[PDB]
Amino acid sequence: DQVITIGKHVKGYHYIIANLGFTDGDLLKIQFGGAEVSGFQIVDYDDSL
Amino acid sequence: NSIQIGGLFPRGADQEYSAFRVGMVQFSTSEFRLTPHIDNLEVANSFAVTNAFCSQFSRGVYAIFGFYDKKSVNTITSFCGTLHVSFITPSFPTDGTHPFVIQMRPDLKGALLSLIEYYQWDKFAYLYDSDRGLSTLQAVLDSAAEKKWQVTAINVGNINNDKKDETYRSLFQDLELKKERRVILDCERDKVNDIVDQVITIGKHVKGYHYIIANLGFTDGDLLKIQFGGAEVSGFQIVDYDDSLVSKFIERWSTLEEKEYPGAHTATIKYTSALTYDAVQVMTEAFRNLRKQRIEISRRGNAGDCLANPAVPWGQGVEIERALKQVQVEGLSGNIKFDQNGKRINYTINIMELKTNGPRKIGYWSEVDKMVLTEDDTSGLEQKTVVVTTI
Amino acid sequence: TNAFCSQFSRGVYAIFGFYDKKSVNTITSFCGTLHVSFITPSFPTDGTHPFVIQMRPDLKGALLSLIEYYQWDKFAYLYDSDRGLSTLQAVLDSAAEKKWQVTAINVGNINNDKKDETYRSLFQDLELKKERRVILDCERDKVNDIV
Repeated sequence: DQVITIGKHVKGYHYIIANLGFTDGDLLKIQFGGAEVSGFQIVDYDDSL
Repeated sequence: NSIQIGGLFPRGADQEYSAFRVGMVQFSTSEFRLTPHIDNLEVANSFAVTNAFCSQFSRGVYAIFGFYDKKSVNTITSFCGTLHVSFITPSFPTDGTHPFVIQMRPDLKGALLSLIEYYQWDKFAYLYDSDRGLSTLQAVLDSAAEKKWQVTAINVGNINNDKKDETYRSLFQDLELKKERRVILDCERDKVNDIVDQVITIGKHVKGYHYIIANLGFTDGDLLKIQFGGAEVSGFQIVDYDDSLVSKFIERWSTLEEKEYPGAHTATIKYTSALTYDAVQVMTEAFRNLRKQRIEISRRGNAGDCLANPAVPWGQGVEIERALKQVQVEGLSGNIKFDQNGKRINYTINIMELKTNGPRKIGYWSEVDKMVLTEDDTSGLEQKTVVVTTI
Repeated sequence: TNAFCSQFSRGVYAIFGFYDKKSVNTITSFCGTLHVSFITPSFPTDGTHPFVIQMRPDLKGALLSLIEYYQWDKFAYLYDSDRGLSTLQAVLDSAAEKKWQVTAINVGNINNDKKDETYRSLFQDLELKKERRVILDCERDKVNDIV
């Protein structure tokens, strides 16, 4: 929220949310703008189990 | 005797109806009582405005306060031009010379034409909502020719509330192509918070962009969100809180409970509501001038019907409109003075600017002078060009 | 408003008639409520309105397609106010997508005694750019004044 409110989610910045729950927080807010985030996921929803 | 008036209020103008009844209880005098008959409707329905204005014209009123839209300004300025009933309103100033309509919301046309000169803009977008005339857009395309401007206007008020996020993200990507680093947002509050949410969510509030929220209520929406980042917004303010008449009001306004005055327990008033307090000051001064110079008037025995065949004039309305135009009160907006048409003359509109500390007034605009800089020759009296001791 | 109620009081089945840019909200709100299905040759309304039947078809689709036909990117647009600004909103939104250089000018607020003075001030501002493609969106009496 703070790198949005100061406007550091434009192109050029790059992030890594080094959690195992990349899609557990609100990444819809930073989803546009140009800041290429990355992450790590253990619960892959493309599975039968 | 008490004085019967009419109130045309929307179903959703909460703070304005509070600031109507605040001016009712404060400006009241034992000589005469400005007792209203309040009707609620939407101003997007000419069927409703007609059925209300005829019901008020039937129920013996001597003036009517109310709001209007694009959808009802022509219902009003034909009715009050016809039945000679004067009308006092805070809505957008009509494009014409209409009789029996008193505009409390001044103008920003030459003021917005003044500000663009002050930044020396030449190439800039212009997002507009329909919502109130289009008379700003016509004025800034008239002047865009002879001042060498490249306006890219976009109608933005057609957007429904479910395809909101998709279109604005589609919208600024177009202006991103043309390297549009300047916008104007000729909107109202409920839209200009949505557009500053979307230029945040796509990250166009960095350094380089420049904005103008061309409302008279610059500090009525949430500018805390865009307050950082580098996008130097600007605006226009009529309710300058650095004043004695305002700060005394903000005392008793902030103390009102939001049960008998809903949306009043706050420290900032909307400029729609602030003029609603200002307009009751205007009637009560003019209706005092009615009984002062011995112009004592009766309504009728029946007041007829609005759709009479023919619907007749009444000469005592000629006195009331002329009384409402001679008003020299001082209100929340400042100097309330009208010309012979009901529009504001000799008024002051404060050019703001948003800085990291907050809203920071760096000028004012008046009808007579110009866009006038108030003080601060240089930001902290700096820059002093230099003295070069050369040969 | 007054003549609408007299015909509803006389019991009409439907109403033919004209409206302007001013009385358009007066008609379309009445017939949308009282179901007095309104037939008109006046200009089509901005949006959807029930019980209004609009015999003047449109102009926007052909006025855009004619512009792309002549390969246009730089031109003027002289408009009157009286039919609304529905057409002006169309070619100004499309100027964003297609990189046109519209130079729209309001001209319909000019009265008879200030015609020749301001019309010279009108076409002077064209010579600041030397624009030679003009769209004269007016009506018959006004387009004769321009031609």
